[PDB]
Amino acid sequence: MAMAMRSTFAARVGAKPAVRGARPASRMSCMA
Repeated sequence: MAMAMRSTFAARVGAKPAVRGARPASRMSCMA
């Protein structure tokens, strides 16, 4: 659902979330 895009965006503001946050599984769910 749109939550996937919300989350991808809310990561890509910083990028970090999706590389450093999602180092191991320490994120949530997302489009990417």
